[PDB]
Amino acid sequence: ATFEIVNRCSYTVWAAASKGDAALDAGGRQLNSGESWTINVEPGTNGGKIWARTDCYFDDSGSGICKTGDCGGLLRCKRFGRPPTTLAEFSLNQYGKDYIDISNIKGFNVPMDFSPTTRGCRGVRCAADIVGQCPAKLKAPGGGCNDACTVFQTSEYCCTTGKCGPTEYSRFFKRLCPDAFSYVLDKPTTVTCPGSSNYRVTFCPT
Repeated sequence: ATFEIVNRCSYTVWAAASKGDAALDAGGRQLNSGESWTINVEPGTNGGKIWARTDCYFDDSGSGICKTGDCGGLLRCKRFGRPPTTLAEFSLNQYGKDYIDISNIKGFNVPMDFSPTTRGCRGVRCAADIVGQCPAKLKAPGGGCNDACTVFQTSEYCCTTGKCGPTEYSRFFKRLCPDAFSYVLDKPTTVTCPGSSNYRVTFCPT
């Protein structure tokens, strides 16, 4: 499957793509404002994520640090990134269908649109100013708006027991971005697409 990753932000981002135990394609790349990066993701990939990292420094060997979404200090991510990270999430070719969503369960750093470029389903978007409106206790100094599980580490926010409800913090993310997951047991906002669709992830779509 082809993913085109487009940075429409006015600032540089470092895109990342991983399935948690391995890079997808090259795993990461710098995207200046306006740049597009096309990756290929193997059919059947389950649990892939794409995200943006902000304020990164890397040396000539690809090793460094980012203020949001850092994946163990590597330019080419093999593991998932440190919150806060707005997440584009996907599982491909699962019994004939692709499943896509955007999640704020690990916080929010950059606004995002995640849309098919082939026919047969709709896209999803979270483009509200979540960082600007972020509650004081969730603001991350490096930038971004953390989720409450990252900040407070309770069974309720992290849904550790498999039972949890919405909270004052999850309802904030949900009020600004109804089409993104706001906590682990949120009513799903997953979109079902035809198997083997292609997609575009756009940072700062507005």
